[PDB]
Amino acid sequence: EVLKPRTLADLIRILHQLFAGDEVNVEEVQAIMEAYESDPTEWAMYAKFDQYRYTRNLVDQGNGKFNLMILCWGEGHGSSIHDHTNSHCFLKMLQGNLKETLFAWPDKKSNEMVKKSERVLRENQCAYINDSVGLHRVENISHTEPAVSLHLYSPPFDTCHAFDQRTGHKNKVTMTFHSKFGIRTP
Ligand SMILES: [Fe+2]
Repeated sequence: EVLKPRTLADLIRILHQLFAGDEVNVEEVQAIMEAYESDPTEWAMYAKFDQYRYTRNLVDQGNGKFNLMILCWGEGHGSSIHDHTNSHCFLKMLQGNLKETLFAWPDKKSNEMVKKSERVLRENQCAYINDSVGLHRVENISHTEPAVSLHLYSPPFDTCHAFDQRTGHKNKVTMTFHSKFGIRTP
């Protein structure tokens, strides 16, 4: 019963429709992103890796309503524990596997941060998070293979917080793009 995009281009077109209004049906977006069968012939132009850290590669600016990007995780690469600046966040596997670790939010007190959930995102699976769900950290499960994920944020945001797992203290972080529309950035 779910609308199945046949290409990454179909998916983008559907997303433009589902985010045209004021109401976002989270479960419907998630199902449609999941239904798209990752095809590396369609997204290899965005798959630009770096040796030391994961890269963020803008695919579509979603008419200001959302950002759609591809994240490329080298061998062993992982993220910090971060929030999502009051946005919706969808992340779909395109290649390999990510481990998502969900954390509880810290208090004012300093303390080791608490894990609320731990899972591996399967092939083509679409996960969802926002700040009310919790914080998370995401990482390539593999030290011999890369991972590639498709992320949708609505509204778009260019800053978030990184969290120290030992204390819960946080720092503001400005996120950058490694490339946009297949073109490397400065
Ligand atoms: Fe995230």
